[PDB]
Amino acid sequence: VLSEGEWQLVLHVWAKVEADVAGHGQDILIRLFKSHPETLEKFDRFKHLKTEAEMKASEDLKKHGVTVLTALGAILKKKGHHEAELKPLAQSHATKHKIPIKYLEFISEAIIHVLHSRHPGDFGADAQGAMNKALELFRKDIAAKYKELGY
Repeated sequence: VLSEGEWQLVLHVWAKVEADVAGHGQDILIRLFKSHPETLEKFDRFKHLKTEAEMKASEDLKKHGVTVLTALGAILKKKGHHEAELKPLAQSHATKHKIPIKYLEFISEAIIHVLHSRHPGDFGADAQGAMNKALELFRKDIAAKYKELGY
């Protein structure tokens, strides 16, 4: 459970992200796909991309990055009260897309890295720790739903 102070740090940097959702989504997905190529293979839409330049030139990738970060921002703004948001997400990611929990850890790392690069003054160690806690809480709650579903 995050304290109110920790949530404030999370949502303060997130409000900076929402000034350029699409650019953040690109940076995050590209970092993820380069650092963990097994994640790219899960996307029929994107697995044809073979270079960073190709990834940066893909409008469809940019569109999906907006979808991902919009869903994540809606989760974070619930400050842990996100049960309704996680239900369809866990269902599709466990049973249709077949995404291991570990891959959620990978994208969490990419998120933290991009936020540190783009917002250093609002992403010192205090905010890094709080964002890590928020993304861990998300993963914990998704993992419990995965376990229910046998995945």
